[PDB]
This record gives sequence, C-alpha cells and structure tokens, in this order.
Amino acid sequence: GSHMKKFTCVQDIGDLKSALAESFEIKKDRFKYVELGRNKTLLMIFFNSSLRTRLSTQKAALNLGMNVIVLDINQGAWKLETERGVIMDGDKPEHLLEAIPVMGCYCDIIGVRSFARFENREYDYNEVIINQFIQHSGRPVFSMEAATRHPLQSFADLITIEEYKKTARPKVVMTWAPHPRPLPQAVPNSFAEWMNATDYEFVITHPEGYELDPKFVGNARVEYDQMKAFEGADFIYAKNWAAYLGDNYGQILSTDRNWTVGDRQMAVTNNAYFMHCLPVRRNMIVTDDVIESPQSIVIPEAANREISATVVLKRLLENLP
Amino acid sequence: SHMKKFTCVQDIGDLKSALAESFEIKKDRFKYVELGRNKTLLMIFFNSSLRTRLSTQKAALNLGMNVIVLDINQGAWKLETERGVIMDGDKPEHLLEAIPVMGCYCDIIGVRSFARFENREYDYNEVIINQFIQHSGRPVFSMEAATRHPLQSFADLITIEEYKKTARPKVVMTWAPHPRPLPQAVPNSFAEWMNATDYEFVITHPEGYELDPKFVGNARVEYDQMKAFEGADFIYAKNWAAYLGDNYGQILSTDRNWTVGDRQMAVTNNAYFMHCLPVRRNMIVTDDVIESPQSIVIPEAANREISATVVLKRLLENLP
Amino acid sequence: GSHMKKFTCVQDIGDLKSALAESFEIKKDRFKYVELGRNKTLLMIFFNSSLRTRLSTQKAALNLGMNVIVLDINQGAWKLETERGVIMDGDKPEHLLEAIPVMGCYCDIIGVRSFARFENREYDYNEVIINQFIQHSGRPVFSMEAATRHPLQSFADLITIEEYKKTARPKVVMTWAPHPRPLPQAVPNSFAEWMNATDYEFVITHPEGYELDPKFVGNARVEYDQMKAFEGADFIYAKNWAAYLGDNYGQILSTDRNWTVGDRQMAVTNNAYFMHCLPVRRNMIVTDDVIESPQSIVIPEAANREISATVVLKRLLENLP
Ligand SMILES: CCC[C@H](NC(=O)CCC(=O)O)C(=O)O
Ligand SMILES: CCC[C@H](NC(=O)CCC(=O)O)C(=O)O
Ligand SMILES: CCC[C@H](NC(=O)CCC(=O)O)C(=O)O
Repeated sequence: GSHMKKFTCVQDIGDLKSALAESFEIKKDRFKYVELGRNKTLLMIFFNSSLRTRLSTQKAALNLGMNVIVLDINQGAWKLETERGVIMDGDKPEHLLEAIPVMGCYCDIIGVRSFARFENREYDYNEVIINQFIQHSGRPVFSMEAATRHPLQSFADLITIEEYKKTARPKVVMTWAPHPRPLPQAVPNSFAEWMNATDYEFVITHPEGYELDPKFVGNARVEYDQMKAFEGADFIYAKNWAAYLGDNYGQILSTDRNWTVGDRQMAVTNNAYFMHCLPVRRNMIVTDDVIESPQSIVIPEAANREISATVVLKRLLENLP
Repeated sequence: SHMKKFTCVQDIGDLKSALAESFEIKKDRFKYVELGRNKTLLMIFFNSSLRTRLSTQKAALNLGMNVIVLDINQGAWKLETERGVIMDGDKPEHLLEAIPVMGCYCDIIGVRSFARFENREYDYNEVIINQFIQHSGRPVFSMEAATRHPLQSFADLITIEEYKKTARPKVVMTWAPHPRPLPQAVPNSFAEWMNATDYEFVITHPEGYELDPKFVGNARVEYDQMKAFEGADFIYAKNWAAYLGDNYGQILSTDRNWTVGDRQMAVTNNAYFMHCLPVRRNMIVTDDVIESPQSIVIPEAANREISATVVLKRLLENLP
Repeated sequence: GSHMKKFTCVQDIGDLKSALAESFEIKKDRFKYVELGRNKTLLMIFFNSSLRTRLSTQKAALNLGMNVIVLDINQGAWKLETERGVIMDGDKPEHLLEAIPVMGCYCDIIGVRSFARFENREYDYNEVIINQFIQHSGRPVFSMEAATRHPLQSFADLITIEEYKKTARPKVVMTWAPHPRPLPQAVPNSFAEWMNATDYEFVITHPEGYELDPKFVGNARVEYDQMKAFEGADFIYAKNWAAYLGDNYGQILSTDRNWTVGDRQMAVTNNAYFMHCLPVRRNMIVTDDVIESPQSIVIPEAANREISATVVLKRLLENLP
C-alpha cells in the first residue's frame, strides 16, 4: 500500500485510485516535491537498451531533487558472471553475486532493466536476476522492465487511458502484431496485469500459439479473431511478443502481416485511440498512417512515463529508513 | 534577444552585446547559477565529441541546470531516419517518434549530427537538425549540424576578440590535409561568423575545395596559401572534404605542403594559431607550431564553455 | 598534509591517524560537508573499465555537493594518440597533448584511471600518462588507478582493516592468486605501500618470479610458502598480478591453482578476515565458500571506497585556489 519496499508488479502500487490521484497531482505541479529526495541517490542499471525508461526515469528523479547515476553494465563496467559455482576463467571478470551488493553500497534506491534471456523459461519467469537485486542489493528495487513485467510502463499506460477515456469503463484491447525478432512478453504480461486490476472491458487478441501465461492473462477475454476483438474498442494497445507455451518459449511462430494494426482494423473500432509503449517498428506493428493519425496518443503516453516514475520514486523515498 | 534556437550566427543577434555577455561570464562564471534552476538540458550525440560534450555540460551547470547526456546508438535504439520504409531490420525505432519523445523530458535540446555525405541536399537542407526543431517541441541548439557549428565559431570569435592586437585583424582560414573526409560545417560556420565581423577575412584552400557561396559570402579566396598567410594576425586551420559537383564529401588531395608548419607561419605578422580540435598533428599543423606560444588552441577550446553558457542563458531567458 | 595538490601515492594523504579520523567522521555523518563542494566540478576520466571506482567516486563527489561529469574516452570521445612527434594519419584523431589541457578547462578536479599498458616497463613505472595529466591538466589530479598504484583503493582497505581489526597491530598477509589474464601490479604495489606505512605485521606471499618492485615491497616480509605466510594471519588480502622482473614484465608465469585462496589456507589463519578489491574471479582467486563465508568483508571493504574518495575529494576541495 503506502509502504512501498519495491516496485515490480501492480500490487506494489496499492490502491489504483489514490495512485492515479498522485499521478495527476504531479502532472499539474511537476516540482511540488523537489525537496523530498534531496541528498538521496538513485542508481539506474541497464542490462539492455533504452530511450524512454532511460530518459524519463532520470527526469523523474530530478523532479524529486534526487541525485542520479546511470550505469550501463557491459559498457563502462566488467562483464558479469550470472551462474554460481562456475570457475570464472573466461569472459567474465566479475560475478553478479558481488556486483549487486556493491552497487547497493553507493545509492539509496535502485532501478534495474533486465530483459528476459529466453534461454530458460523458469529462469526468466522466476525472475531470478531482478530478485537477486531485491535480495542482495540492500536497497529498494524498482523494475525498468524485468523478464516478465514492466510496471513503470503499464502504470503510465493506465494514467494515459484515464487521462483520455471518454467513458468510465472503456473497452481496451491489447493486440499482438508481427515483428522480425523474438521479443519478451514483459510488456503484454504487465499490461494485462494492470488492465485486469481496473474495471475496464479488457480483451486480449493474438494468433494461435501466442497465449500468455495464465497468471497474467487472468480472466481477461482472449479473442483469436483480431477484427472481432477490435470491434467497438476505445483503446488499442498493440505490442509484439515471442511465443511462451511449450516448445516455443521465446520463438517467432509467425510474422503474419495481416495483424499489422492498420487502417482496416482501426475502422472497426469506436474511433479508438492507438497506444504503444515504444520503440515501434513502423509498417510492422502499426501503419505509418495509424501512428500518425490524431487518434494516436503514443507520445502523450510516453510522456506519462515521467509521471509514473515520479510517483513510484516518490513513494519509495517516502518509505526510506 | 528572443532566442528560439541556435544554429546560425543570426540567432545570436548583435555581436557586440553577445561578446559583452561572453566576457561578463568569463569574469563571473556562476553569476547566473540560479537562472536555470529546475530546468533540464538534454544533449544528444549522433557522433563523437570531447569538447562539445564536456564544455556544454559545464556550461549548463554554470546556469544551475540539470543535464542529461544521451548517446544514441550506445544506450538507445538505432533510429530509422527515412519515412515510409518497412522497419523490418536494423532499426527498432523511427526518428519521427524519437524526436518528440526526447522533447518530452527536457526544456532545452542540444544536438550533434555530422553531415552524412550521402546526399548533399539532405545535408545542406539540414534535414535532421530541422526535424528536431520542428518536432522536439523544445528550443534546439546545434552541437554541430551538417553545415554549421555556431557554438564553436561563437567561441572562436570570443577568443579572437580576447587576443587581437588591433581592432580589425587579418584572419585567415586555411585548409589542411587530412586522411579522412570531414564535414565542411566548421569552415562554413567560421566563414559565416567572420563575415559578420569587420575583420579582414581571407579563405585559402586548394583548387576544388570551394565552400558553398552562401557561406563564403564576399570573403577573399586565395588559392596560394603562402600569399594568404602574408601578414595575417590569426590563422584558423581546418580540413574539410570537397563540396562542389561530383566530389561532394570526397578527398581531392592530401597535399602535405598545406600542413600549417613553421614555413607558412613565418610569413604572417607573428599570427596566432587556432583550431577547433580534434587536430591531427603533422597533418593539419606541425608539432612545433601547435606547441609554439602563438598557439592559442587551448584558450580557444576553453572559451567553448563561455559561448555555450551565453547561448544556454539566452535560451533559458526565453523559455515560456 | 593539509596541502593536498594531488592524490596518487600514500604520501599525499599525510598523517594516517588524522586521515582515518576524517574517514570515520564521514562514515558517521555522510553529508556533513555537502556544502563544501558547491559549484565545483569533478571530471572522472576512464581509459579502462570500472564498477566500484566509477560508482563510488560519483557518490563521494555528491556527498560533497559537487558536480560530476564522467567521461569514458574511446566511447563518446576521439581516440587519443599518446606518442609525440608522430604523423597522426591514422587510427587517432586527437593527441593526448591537446586532450589533457582541454579536459582541464571544464572542471576543478580531475580523476583518472589508466591501467598499465604492459608495453614498456619504464613507460608504466615512470607513470607517464598519469603524470602528463598532473603536468598539463592545470587541475589537481587524483588516481582512480594508474599504472603502478591505486591509492583510493588502498586507503579504503586501510579504513576497513582499522574498522575490523581485533588488535592494534594485526598480521596482514597479501597473497598472490592464479588468474587467466595478465593483470597490473598497481593494486599489490599500492597495498604494500600503504601497509608499510602502518605498524601492522605485514607479509607478502607469492610464487617465485612474481617479486614486486623493491620500492613498493619496502622492508615487508616476503614468504614463498603460502601456507606458512597464512599461519595466524588476521587479514588475508588476495590479489593477482602479472610478473614484473626481467624478461617477464607483464606476463603470466603460472596459473598454479594451489594458490587459490580456499578453505585449506584460511584454516591455518587466526580465523582471519578475507579481503579483495574486486572484481574477483571466483574459484580462481578465491573459493565460493571463502568469499561467501562470514569472515569475508569484501563488501564492507568495497563500501569504504566511498569514504576514502569522499575524504580525498574533500581534502582536494579544501585546497582549491
Ligand atoms: C581493481 C582491479 C583492476 C584490475 N583488474 C583487471 O584488469 C581484471 C581483469 C579480469 O578480471 O579479467 C587490476 O588487476 O589492476
Ligand atoms: C519497451 C520494451 C521494448 C522491448 N522491445 C525490444 O527489445 C525491441 C527490439 C526491436 O524492435 O528490435 C520489449 O518488447 O520488451
Ligand atoms: C569539431 C570537429 C568535428 C569534425 N572532426 C572530425 O570528425 C575529425 C575526425 C578525424 O580526425 O578522424 C569535423 O570536421 O566536423
């Protein structure tokens, strides 16, 4: 609730109502709590690339008067050995087991980004890495996208849907789209997780074989007919993700371009808004025209990433010992 | 004094008062440290940089600003620059989304985007730097675009004023041999600014290396290096790849007789040696010349902090 | 002592007693001097990789209210030509002779990391690069590990030994350990240098051939029998380093795994603490069990890097013109 010790799943945010309250409070008065994080240091660690999370999170920290240190492992640091009990006589000069505690020594709050490795479903879904940070960093840890979730993103999506909805409980449809490379299911999982927490009419549509883990799908409606799902929707949340079930974990089952959210599908919606977490591959995930259309709130959405981050960062600060 | 961007000498307005603030700040570096409080500067790099990279952060700090340095390609996603393509490859993100997005998290934007030498029009129409101006939603200042480098030139002006022995010195910009094809942004920019002064400006380069007229202006072009150097008070050496006709962005020569050495300096009125840096020793200039006491290369570089602080200040002062 | 103009060797710190005093003063009140470095800018330059020095030094600077700019040459900047009088018609666009002065132009204090290049002993041991910074930067320079020393690290090791010792003058044993790659002798040299400055019972143990330079070894006891050296020790400081003498400068003479600090050797010590500057290759330098044992103060040690840096940075500030 109001005792945030970490930020990885929607549960951590507590009551959505009051969470959204603070969100809009801050949208209105961006530097209202610029004094709260004074002399508090945030350490942002990146195991993967990032534009939005990278930029938005620093800004957020600044809104709170915090200190920010961005660390891109692999670049300026030493490669990390993730497995325990191995003889470190090669590629890796340092072991994750030392790295984590050490990083925790120089900051107050930690943000981590560690994409699913798609080498072993269990390792990814048990969220081994993000958890080792939680266990051994000795600091509050918030996700900048783990192997199976991306709360900071979803929380922002929530904020923008509330921000733009025309009715109390809109029809929000998350749709799969073709992509050339195998992507994590973190965003979809996370979106579903958050949408299920609302009372919106949530629908998930994807090709056969791309079923997401039940624990995330929840009791949301799954429609295999994209056109049917889109019917009368108020929000379209497009995002690609590699397979998850059985022998296809982390694999591309298809690149059926008929799923590319184009003008054809949008037409069937109730003049719905188009959303996407970004990056977005144009004419793969969505048409140039759709993303450029006025119903596309892609940027406003991205912008809200600063808010969700400022709210989470604030809560974390408020709970620092 | 309502600066909305900073890409060409026009943006600075009256040079006199611009130089005034420059020296004001040289004297009292943190005089306006309170001005940029709670204002965030986003520096974006599409190319390498030491001086611009360092000097601009310091400048922002002098104004009490927040600074975020972003090196695309490194921590971010590769950008697709062309519109209407099917992004099914190398690029995960399109510039059309990237720009607006970056603008979302800052108050002022600084961009560095070297000429790509793939198409003269694309470069000279300054497509990229302009798309930032058009879609970032924030004031944009150049950290060197395809055809200009105001921050650098403005600094060169400051140092010439700072060191000149007479009111209107003879400033000679000279080409020099280089192993790789370099943009003409620095030369173009220097010429642009020198033409704005009332100094005796002269441009000297090998045949074929003529810069665009709009930049050359009505400056004197001398193809005989030794003749140009005669009695000069300032030597501004810099290499640049060809520009005209079928040689856009190409190396026409590496004639080492142009390497600014002791031979040419001797003919000048004990002139100062200047260069924006990086500089390849014994290519652009002799070890001895750059190391000589007439070489104000560092003082020059140092002034990059001032030009940046002045520009950054003006931009802040005009923020809504 | 209160006239710090640089920080590269133990001499620069002055009286160890008062140095340790400030150290613990700051451990207790971390932001006590947060106002001292206001409007002062620190420039950290890296010619090599780093996690601890990279992170700990920024935090330190922040504790002093300073401004921090981290520069990783090679990455965002232009490759530097280190030799003078060459015709720069190749790989290098910029020369070190211009780079150094230029970097000094935009900051108040400079921190440099430049590992030994192992291309020429004299060049390394005369500390040419670190010195050129001192000579031409025009600013106070502190080492983030040069070719032959690493004061920031050693000073921290001192702090932690003082912090954990059970007696006034403990037996501290620095031990060599097998490694797959040729490492600088900067850490060993530096540790010896500092331990020789104390009145602890200092012992150095390494295989034949790995003798460190006399000027660093000082009059410390050198034991070629690891097990003998470990006997009754109170602190074990393990660290690998490539050869130094004669025709083997910067070369791996052996990878004898019998030196891997394991449970076998620890047993012979007076239940000694295990220390290491990190990065550490597990099961090469030290056993998983040893480093994970409770006698392992590896992290507390790393943590102290923030203190040593804050103290040094403070002293430097206090002496700024
Ligand atoms: C703080 C120690 C820095 C460095 N370490 C390395 O270069 C380690 C390389 C490796 O582990 O492969 C050294 O031994 O001097
Ligand atoms: C915001 C998170 C985006 C990330 N996507 C990618 O890694 C994109 C790579 C590509 O488009 O090639 C993902 O699906 O988790
Ligand atoms: C400020 C100067 C930037 C750049 N210089 C280079 O890119 C030189 C590259 C080299 O020397 O290899 C140019 O000519 O525009």
